[PDB]
Amino acid sequence: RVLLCSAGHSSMVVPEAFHAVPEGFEEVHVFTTDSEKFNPVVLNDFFHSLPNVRFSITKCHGLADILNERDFEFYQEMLWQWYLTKMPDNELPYVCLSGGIKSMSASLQKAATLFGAQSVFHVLADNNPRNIEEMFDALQKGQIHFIEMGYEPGWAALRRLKKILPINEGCSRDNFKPLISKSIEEILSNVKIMASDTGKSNQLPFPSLAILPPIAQQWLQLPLSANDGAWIQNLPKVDLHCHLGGFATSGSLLDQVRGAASEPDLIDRTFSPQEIAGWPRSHKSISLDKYMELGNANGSKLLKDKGCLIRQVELLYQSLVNDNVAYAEIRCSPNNYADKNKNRSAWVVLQDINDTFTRLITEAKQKNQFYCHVNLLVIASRKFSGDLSDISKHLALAITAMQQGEGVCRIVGVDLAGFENKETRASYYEHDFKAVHRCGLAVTAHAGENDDPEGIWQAVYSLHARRLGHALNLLEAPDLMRTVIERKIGVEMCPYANYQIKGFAPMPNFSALYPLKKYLEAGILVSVNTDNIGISGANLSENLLILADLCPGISRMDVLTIIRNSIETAFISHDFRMELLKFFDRKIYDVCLISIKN
Amino acid sequence: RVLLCSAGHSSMVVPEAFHAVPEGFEEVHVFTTDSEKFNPVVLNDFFHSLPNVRFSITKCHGLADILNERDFEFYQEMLWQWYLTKMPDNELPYVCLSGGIKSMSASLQKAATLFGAQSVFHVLADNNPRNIEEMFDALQKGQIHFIEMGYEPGWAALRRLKKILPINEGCSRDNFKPLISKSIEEILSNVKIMASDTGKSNQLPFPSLAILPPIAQQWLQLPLSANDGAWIQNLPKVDLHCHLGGFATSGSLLDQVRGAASEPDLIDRTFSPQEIAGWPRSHKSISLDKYMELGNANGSKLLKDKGCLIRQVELLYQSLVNDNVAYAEIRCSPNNYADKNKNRSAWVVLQDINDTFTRLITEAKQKNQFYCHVNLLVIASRKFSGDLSDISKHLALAITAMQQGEGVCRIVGVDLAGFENKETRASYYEHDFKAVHRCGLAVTAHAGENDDPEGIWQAVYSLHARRLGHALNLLEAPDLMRTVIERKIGVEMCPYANYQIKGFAPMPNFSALYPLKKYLEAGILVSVNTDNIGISGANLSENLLILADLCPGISRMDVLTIIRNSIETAFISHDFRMELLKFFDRKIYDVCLISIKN
Ligand SMILES: Nc1ncnc2c1ncn2[C@@H]1O[C@H](COP(=O)(O)OP(=O)(O)OP(=O)(O)O)[C@@H](O)[C@H]1O
Ligand SMILES: [Mg+2]
Ligand SMILES: [Mg+2]
Repeated sequence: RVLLCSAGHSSMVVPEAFHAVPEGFEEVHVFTTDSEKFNPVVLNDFFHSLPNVRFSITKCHGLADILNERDFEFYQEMLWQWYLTKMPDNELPYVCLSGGIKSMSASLQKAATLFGAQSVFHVLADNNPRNIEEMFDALQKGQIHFIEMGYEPGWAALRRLKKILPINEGCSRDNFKPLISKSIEEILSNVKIMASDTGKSNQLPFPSLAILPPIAQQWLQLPLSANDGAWIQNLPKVDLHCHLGGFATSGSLLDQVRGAASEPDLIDRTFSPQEIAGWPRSHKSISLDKYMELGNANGSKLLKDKGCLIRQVELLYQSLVNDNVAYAEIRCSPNNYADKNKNRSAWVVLQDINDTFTRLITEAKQKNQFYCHVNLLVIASRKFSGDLSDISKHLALAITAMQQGEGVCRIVGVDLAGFENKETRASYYEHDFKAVHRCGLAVTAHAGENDDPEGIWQAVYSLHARRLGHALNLLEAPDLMRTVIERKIGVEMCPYANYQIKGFAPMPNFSALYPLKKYLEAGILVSVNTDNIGISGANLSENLLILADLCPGISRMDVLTIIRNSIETAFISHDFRMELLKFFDRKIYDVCLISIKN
Repeated sequence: RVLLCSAGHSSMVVPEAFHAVPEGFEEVHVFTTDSEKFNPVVLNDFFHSLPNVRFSITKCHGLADILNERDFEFYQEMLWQWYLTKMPDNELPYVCLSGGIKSMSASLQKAATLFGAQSVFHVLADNNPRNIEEMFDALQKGQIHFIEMGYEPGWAALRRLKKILPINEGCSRDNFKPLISKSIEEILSNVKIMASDTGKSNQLPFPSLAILPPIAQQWLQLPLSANDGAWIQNLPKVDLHCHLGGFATSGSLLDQVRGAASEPDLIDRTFSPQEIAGWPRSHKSISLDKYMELGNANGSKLLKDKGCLIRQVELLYQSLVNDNVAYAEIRCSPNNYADKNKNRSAWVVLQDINDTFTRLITEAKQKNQFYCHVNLLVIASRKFSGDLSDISKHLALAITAMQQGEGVCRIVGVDLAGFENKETRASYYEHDFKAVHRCGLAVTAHAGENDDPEGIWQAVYSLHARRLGHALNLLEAPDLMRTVIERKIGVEMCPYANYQIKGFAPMPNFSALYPLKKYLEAGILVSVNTDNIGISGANLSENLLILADLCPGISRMDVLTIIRNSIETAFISHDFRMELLKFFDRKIYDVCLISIKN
């Protein structure tokens, strides 16, 4: 534990403060003015007699004493900076103020009641000793009193400034930056709002956003622009549509993933994807057959090798972490990644993926970096070319994948993905799903891509699906939005992928307007995703960035509420959801405040 | 404008403090200990030169100096009490902090931070003035210096703490009661309670709850007690399960209704209740049966006519408004009140109810009062043996009612209540609801009070229900418990009804405990309701009050979360939900900042 104090003429207050806790203090630091009256020799001797306790002195350099308003405000600002930079990262610190004249004592007490303190107290000696040999017996005689006027909690989030303002070392009065002004204006202009409006208080998610100063709060409501990309890079994000096999399809990713293949003889390195003019900003709509022929370079031909798959998983995890993503669900198809000649069953492949992800999560968590949680989603394919029984296999595997349970990464549910050419919607597979919901899994459904808005109703009701894929043409069925919104049914959508494959504004000759803003206005639980991280040629950061051009007039509150919806619609447990929400709220406050100070 | 300060050995601080604002002042008060060093002559002579203002001196009897813990606590108690009784009625005062030694400085700074002050400031003069002429010259020279720490909004609930104890007519050490120290120890006990608590600390209900002072939040963390009735009485609330047919059934509440009978003859006036002793605190648990006979004073027998029904609905709306319920839904079964001979069809009854509700709402809205928006629920009671075809009729009625659309009040869904049994589960009526879901209706299911778990599973998966009634036995089937949590299927539970039916808050010979605390901890979107108002003999406010003795260890923040859940699972459109959220956040912030003083 740590304590803070200020000393003036009374140079022996610090040893009395150290004796406050019978257990014994661990860190002692004192902030004092430039006055020569304070004697560092006695304190240095006392703290060298107890080397086990860390010791550090900071001094208000350039100000011997306070005599005008400027001296007081400079000293108070330096004191607040010192308190901010010297408080413990997690626990609140202890405070003593028995030394110093009324000015510094009051300033540090207001600091304690502003920044929070573990325990604030005073020491008073009846015999007012001067050297150690006197208060030794004074505390032995009991004349020394350790008074406590009460614990002070302080604001729940007002030490977070320790990150937004690079606690700078200090500065001559000419190089003056008023942190005092920032704290005062934030407190005032967020309290000088009364109970009138205060409407945007609830209209915003992440309830700590209200505490954010209005100097940036009104900046949040301004329409989004393509120049704010740096900011959204620092935003913690959530991805729900990221195919595992859709990562290494272009760039040096291909070279690195093929270099990790155990046998380079079988891999056909000659095949290369065809480039599209202006990619990812294509000048025309790209057909779906063109979509997975562009993605035909990746798939299952090269990931059959165990080492190649391991390297792909590690590279995808590294790309996820480097993009400030905090949570992700990865769609995988183990059946495609299995073979019997080398005796690699699909269950073995899924177990290997799970082990790789949990090992990466644990190794990232041990060293306390920013790591992204990953959960898996087994693909129950449309199963082209007959042999329908395969799908049932997948479902069974899914159940037996969930019952393993133990680990940090888990199989949260199944998927219903495939071509819309066969017109098969819900009823063509409904004969099997009377057991997945019984187990306790979750069912998504990529439907409504280019077909009628009818089968989506069966997907919502007959399948009890909790999320929907794409479905950009929901505007033609208001009776469908009624049940979509009323049921709190989430919707996943990937602006880059669907924009490339179908075409939207502002691309000329395409008059269809992108409905994401309309969906948000209607209240649909919308979640922006990446679909195929590699083939689409754009990660989640640019995928969210492009909305400033795809849907003009979109605001930053919209981006934050999409993030909130993506958090809400994830297939996660309750306690994990709250933990994720708390971490996301703290980090979102941090970034949204650091951004405006630049 | 008032000046609040403490003077010890120094008496020259007060003239400078008065001369702080060039505009002058009107009132000055000074507190002091029993120290004989303090001389009052100088201040009296100075203030007599300005008779237009009022001056006073406060002396701490029997305390000359602070030498130990008892002296410190005594001085703190009397200074806090004196500062509280000198509080101006509606305006924050100005505080001076350059008198005495640092102890009173820190104590009164803490007092100013807690109770609030217009502006706290310190004086300082180089010459250290002693008498009148020389300090007047010092003020003329401009050598006087004034430093204002900042305007403190203050915590606005310790104000009419004056109203209970303004002054204990000169309290002595033999009769001193440090009530302010009791409040401080209350907050300290809250701190040592919540210092190792997770879960709840996550996500306040609505935002703008964080802008409250930290003391307010710390108070909010305190577990709720039976003494906090007035706070929730002022608190806006929401009802979702209220029976119209059981509002007035005892006391004088049915007298004015029956009194307003259209045909004052066929109205029986001889029925009596079952002479229940402990109602609504009845320790003896009675199991159904006696309920319907107890409520026979109202219902079908009395609601056949028109005037009585209008009087009953007006009285119910008045009671709803009186309890600060900002939104509620009422269960009703119009086919039970229809009279074919008098041309009063079921549709006629429903139209009359809707029209009177919307007229009352419009009348309340015209006067800019606290109008309670009310929506309707039609009950498809499981009459079973008697002409089950009527069931379909009821559903048809609903589909034909909400279609009319226009009006503030509407029929938003159906209720599947009735004789819950092995047969009467969701397994025979599910053929008919194909229509209901196609018309944007919401379906509840009163089940689980005596039914098996698989019946609840069918209800939540076959009828696509969105809320459940009672359902007190969810802890015995963790699988359906989880499928309730992660599907966001709300649970309506009535505390008083289940208390009088089953056994919790142990009466003699019963040890079963209410699971509401476990329900909330697990993350279910639980919602406290009333079922019936009359027969239960308790409105919503007492229903929430009884929770303190029903589920000990529940905190008021969880009560706010319960309100949020209630306003989350209500069947309403998104925009109306947002507006309702705004109004609720406003009223709750105002309540917790103003009326929480008790
Ligand atoms: N569910 C989570 N998801 C991602 N990261 C988490 C999660 N839980 C904890 N962490 C990590 O715990 C660490 C705690 O950090 P800490 O409280 O010390 O704040 P900080 O060091 O000032 O800034 P930062 O949050 O960036 O580390 C965070 O870095 C965070 O990445
Ligand atoms: Mg996809
Ligand atoms: Mg009922």
